[PDB]
Amino acid sequence: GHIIRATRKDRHSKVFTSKGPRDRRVRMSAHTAIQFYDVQDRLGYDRPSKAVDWLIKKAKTAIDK
Amino acid sequence: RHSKVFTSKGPRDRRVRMSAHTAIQFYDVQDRLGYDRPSKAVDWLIKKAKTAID
DNA sequence: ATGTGGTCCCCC
DNA sequence: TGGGGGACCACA
Repeated sequence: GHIIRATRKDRHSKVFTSKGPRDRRVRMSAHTAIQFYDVQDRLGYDRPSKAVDWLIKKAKTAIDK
Repeated sequence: RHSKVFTSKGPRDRRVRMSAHTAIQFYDVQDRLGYDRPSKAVDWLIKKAKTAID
């Protein structure tokens, strides 16, 4: 579960995942972004990625199942 | 083009790039949950927070 | 040089 | 509407 050096004109790193290499961007539905950004602003974080870090740790106990 | 979304701080894009570290953990949750859309995993994550309500 | 976040215009 | 691929800007 690790990071993959970039191949072109982009130099962003992909990640190797359970299903293989994958880009680090995700699109959210309008339905879902509304609540995600509510979570991020409640925390005050400027970078989205730190909010999902926060969510993943809080969901730790429910992960591991 | 994809619509934006209005939030506590104005319009924001709905595509987020995650730090490689974060991206690895999240895609772990997604693939374990078996969801086809990353949103669904984000839904599931938010649902497991008694603590959004601090 | 080789990465970062975030977005730009394309495809399905 | 729902996605992602490749490129690009601006910054380490």
